Amino acid sequence: EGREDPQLLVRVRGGQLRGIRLKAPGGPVSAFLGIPFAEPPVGSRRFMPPEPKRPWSGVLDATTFQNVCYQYVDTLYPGFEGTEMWNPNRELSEDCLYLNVWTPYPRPASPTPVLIWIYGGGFYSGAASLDVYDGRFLAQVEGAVLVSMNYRVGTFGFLALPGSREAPGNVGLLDQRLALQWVQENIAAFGGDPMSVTLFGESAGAASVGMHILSLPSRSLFHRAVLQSGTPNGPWATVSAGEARRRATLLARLVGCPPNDTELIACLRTRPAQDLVDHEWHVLPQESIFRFSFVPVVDGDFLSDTPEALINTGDFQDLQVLVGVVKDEGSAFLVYGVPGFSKDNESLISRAQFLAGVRIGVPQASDLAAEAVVLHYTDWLHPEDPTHLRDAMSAVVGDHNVVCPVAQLAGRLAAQGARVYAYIFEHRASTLTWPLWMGVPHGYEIEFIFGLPLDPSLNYTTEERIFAQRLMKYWTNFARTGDPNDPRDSKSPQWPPYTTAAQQYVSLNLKPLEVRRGLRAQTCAFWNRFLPKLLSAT
Amino acid sequence: EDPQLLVRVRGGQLRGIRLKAPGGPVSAFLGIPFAEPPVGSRRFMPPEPKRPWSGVLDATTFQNVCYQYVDTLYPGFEGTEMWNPNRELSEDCLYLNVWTPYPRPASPTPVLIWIYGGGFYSGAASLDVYDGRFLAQVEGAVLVSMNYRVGTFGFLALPGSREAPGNVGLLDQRLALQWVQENIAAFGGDPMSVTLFGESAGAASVGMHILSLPSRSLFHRAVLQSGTPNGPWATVSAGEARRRATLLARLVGCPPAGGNDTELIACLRTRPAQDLVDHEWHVLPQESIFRFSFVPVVDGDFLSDTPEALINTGDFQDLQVLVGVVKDEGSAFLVYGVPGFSKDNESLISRAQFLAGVRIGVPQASDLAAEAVVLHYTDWLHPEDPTHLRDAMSAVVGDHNVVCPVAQLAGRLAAQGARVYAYIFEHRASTLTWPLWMGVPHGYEIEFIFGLPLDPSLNYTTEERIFAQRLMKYWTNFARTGDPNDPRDSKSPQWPPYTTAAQQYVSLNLKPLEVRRGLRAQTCAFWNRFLPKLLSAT
Ligand SMILES: Nc1ccc2c(c1)c(-c1ccccc1)[n+](CCCCCCc1cnnn1CCNc1c3c(nc4ccccc14)CCCC3)c1cc(N)ccc21
Ligand SMILES: Nc1ccc2c(c1)c(-c1ccccc1)[n+](CCCCCCc1cnnn1CCNc1c3c(nc4ccccc14)CCCC3)c1cc(N)ccc21
Ligand SMILES: *[C@@H]1O[C@H](CO)[C@@H](O)[C@H](O)[C@H]1NC(C)=O
Ligand SMILES: O=S([O-])[O-]
Ligand SMILES: O=S([O-])[O-]
Repeated sequence: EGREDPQLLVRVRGGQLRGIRLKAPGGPVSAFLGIPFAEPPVGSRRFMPPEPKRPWSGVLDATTFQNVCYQYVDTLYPGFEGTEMWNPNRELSEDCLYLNVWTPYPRPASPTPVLIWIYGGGFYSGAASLDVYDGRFLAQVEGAVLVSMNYRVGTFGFLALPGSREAPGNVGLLDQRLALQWVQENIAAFGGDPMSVTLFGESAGAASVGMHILSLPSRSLFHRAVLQSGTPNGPWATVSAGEARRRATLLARLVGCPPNDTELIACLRTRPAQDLVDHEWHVLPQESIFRFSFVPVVDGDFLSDTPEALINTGDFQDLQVLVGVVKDEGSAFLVYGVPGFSKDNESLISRAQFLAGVRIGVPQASDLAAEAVVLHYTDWLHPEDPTHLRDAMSAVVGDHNVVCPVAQLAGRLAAQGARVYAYIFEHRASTLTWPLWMGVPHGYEIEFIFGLPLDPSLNYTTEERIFAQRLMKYWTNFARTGDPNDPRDSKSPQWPPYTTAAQQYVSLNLKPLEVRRGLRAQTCAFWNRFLPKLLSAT
Repeated sequence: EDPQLLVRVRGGQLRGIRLKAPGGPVSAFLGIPFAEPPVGSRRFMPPEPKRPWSGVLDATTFQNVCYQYVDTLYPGFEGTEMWNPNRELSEDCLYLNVWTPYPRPASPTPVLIWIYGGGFYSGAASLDVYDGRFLAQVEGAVLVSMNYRVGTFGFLALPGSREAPGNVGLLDQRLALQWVQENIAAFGGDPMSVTLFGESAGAASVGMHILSLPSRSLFHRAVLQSGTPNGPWATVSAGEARRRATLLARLVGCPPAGGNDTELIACLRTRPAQDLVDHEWHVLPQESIFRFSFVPVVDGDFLSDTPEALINTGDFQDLQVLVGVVKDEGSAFLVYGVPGFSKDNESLISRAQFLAGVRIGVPQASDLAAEAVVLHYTDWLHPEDPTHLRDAMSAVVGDHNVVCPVAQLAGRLAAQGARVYAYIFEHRASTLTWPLWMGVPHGYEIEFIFGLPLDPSLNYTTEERIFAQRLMKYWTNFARTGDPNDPRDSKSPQWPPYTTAAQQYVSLNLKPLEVRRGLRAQTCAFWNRFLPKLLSAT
């Protein structure tokens, strides 16, 4: 420091940081990007829990996003924006444990509500540095302090040989918890209130938020939670200890590490990062969609039991949760290897192709369970209609994997004392490059919650700008108070809590809030009450 | 003596009576013997043709009702007693009734043949709601109805035996049909244009004449109202008939070299009728509803295979069929043994009471299967609501027993070249004495089709008189041409044929025809395609 902007120099437990003054449309914000919160989990630390970052000397430059955690880079549609906007935007490296902070400029005098973001990507991909997770707009417009962290994904984050000490599993979640601890100790330097931290995240991020709710050591690290299109309960977010062992062992075998656990993990540790990525997909038990190879494991430690069990028996009185879904959770998953589906045509499939899709979509399902699915989704007035079948296949994937789990989550939490608010997101970005048939796909509310439309250079409609402001007010009003509603406002339709009695939730679209009752009530009875029993008995 | 009232049929001369209809006189020939009384050693045997008689046979009154159980659920109550025997009970009961216009029709008239229901254990052609004069007078039709043996006498079978081959009640019907072919021309009727029509068990009987080759040259068109030959109640197997027969024999003291078929039937024949009727309801294998002890048997004779198999493989190309259901097929059955239901209160039920009702409603169901019915029929927005649960219990019984068997029948006949018209009857008689919650119960379209609202002394509303005139036209139009539509009248809308593609059918109520699509399609897919896979797999 001599000629430096005094609002950009800030000390934290690890040492001095230099941030950057960023332009948001309404004014400047402060970003501190690439703050390390753990010892780089490289070398002999691969697969291991993270250690807190050792203090540095001098002023650490925090003006740019740091490395993205090793993963599989999507090459489904090369050059296509629809897939590439999710692809890593920094170098890949095992040295990736860094977090980012956006605060108002100047930093606010009194403590500000803190929002912590946890990216999705199936526990195999993602980065806090993507354009759509840009904390600058929430920071500038809502006066909020926003934090996002990188956490280890794929094998690096979730390969477990359970009961082992050198590869215990859930270390991706432990990175996330370590970043939360960082926020407790340090966020006050940035003008954040560590007594008011809301976690929010989408897809696997949502699943992660829910896992912090269900893991006791995480509970004292945040006060409120938002789960966007993901849950800890459900078919894809966790695996049994047994299944994780099988997957770990198979992967080892594939990369030239034949199986004693010490020997095996030692040998995995000598493998180049790329070789692990190059093989992670080969360990899934069936051809399937919306399943990921290395995900949180039920270890009897981070997760003391299956999320299904923990949500059925938990006391959640102290807890406030906002949850919800987009209109077409399944559609995007179809183009990742369901025969018949593509972004470049209308994806009008046949009945054969539907039955085939369903086996892949519900891989754990017997023949009889698969017929049940098909019979339930068939339109019996037009059982051959290619359009309806295309949409059914999307709804099967969406409902089984997201909507109905969210429904179950909302039900159990609300019965057991939580204040729950629920939504369905129904607006298709005017700028989406995915075809019309895909509707509102998995992930596409995020850019609205973050306020991207306010950036005039992004070509959102004026209507979309206003809509984004609303959503930003809902989310942050929820962070601030535990209620997405506005204290001053006065019809303005109110957003009612979700209860078991009334099952109210709101539609989020360009029109003002409409209250609806029953989140796919009948169809979710199928997945949550019936289907299990078609595996319980046969 | 009135020349109009004197007819010479094959077995001798008859004297009918001139009856009074609101719009003019009709000739009626009531109580014509069509078979040797099936008594003594003829009990359980095929009927024999009636021997010729001398002089002029008095045919001016209804003859005896076939021997049957008399309802005492609600003694003195019109709603039940209107179905009870209105003439003396006797095993001597094989008589038929003919109504014609007065004067005798000048040129050959379409002939309608009625077959009552009563679950194959009750019924009589003499009931007021089967009064054939209105159709005779107004539409210029020749309307015939026969008595046939019911309960043990009509359907007790020891398959493979000469003495009790089963299905004799159907043979009774067949003989009545043969009688119409040989004799109806003398009445002005046209034997080359005979339309069978019937309701409930009567409809199933009609169905069985469609499905049995010898019956096929005795009529040209068919109308099945609220009943089908396929389904869970209309037939039993040779093994199951034997079982019930053998159990009945045992219950009435039979038996104390032959043997053990001839022996057993011999002893049964020695028993007073009331002894057989005393013990008929004790042969059923479970607590159930809409199951009857003695029903047509799959014998490989009358029925060459199961109706379900027969309808699957039949060629139905020169066949016209009118089928339908009432709005509330199941409601009436609930007051007959289903705990929680009664005509004297609104019958609001608990969920537990709903589950218990399902086990009785679907006697063959396994735990899982019954659970599926329950979970399918629940309203997940108000799953505890007593009105819905009561209505759902009603719907389960109607759908399982009538509506979905109809849908299936309609579908197969149309698929296989038959020409099918379908309806749902939704108007509740203003004169009705069953409570409102029962809606339009099983049986209560009949009074309208027969034109009773034309009798001003019966206190039907003007609207109902007009409604009855329309239905009388639909039915007799259908009898005349195989098409219920008014062939010379324009403006409609038209009753289109039922087809497997478009699944079109109409509602009959006070409003003009409305064309709907899919006869309870999703729900019948549950009943016709899924549940069967849940019986014979787990
Ligand atoms: N050429 C093929 C053929 C078959 C399969 C392929 C590739 C891939 C694939 C592998 C590496 C990189 C990308 C895809 N996967 C792996 C999993 C694919 C999951 C796709 C969606 C998703 C879910 N969470 N993360 N992602 C990856 C893409 N990131 C997105 C994300 C989100 N939304 C969207 C919406 C549209 C497109 C992408 C996208 C929101 C949350 C975060 C990431 C499959 C998985 C299977 N179980 C079966 C087939 C295939
Ligand atoms: N006290 C108990 C307790 C348990 C059971 C009882 C009686 C009876 C019963 C038998 C003879 C007479 C009266 C009742 N049934 C026999 C099944 C009878 C079904 C009654 C409804 C019906 C339907 N179609 N015919 N009927 C019989 C009477 N005639 C009717 C007719 C019609 N509609 C109706 C509508 C309401 C009342 C009666 C009725 C239409 C067609 C022809 C006859 C049961 C059958 C079971 N599977 C289980 C329990 C019970
Ligand atoms: C869409 O394209 C894919 C491959 O490009 C193909 O498999 C599919 O059949 C196509 N659908 C239609 C309706 O042409
Ligand atoms: O590129 S957008 O369509 O995700
Ligand atoms: O049976 S009575 O209500 O017409």
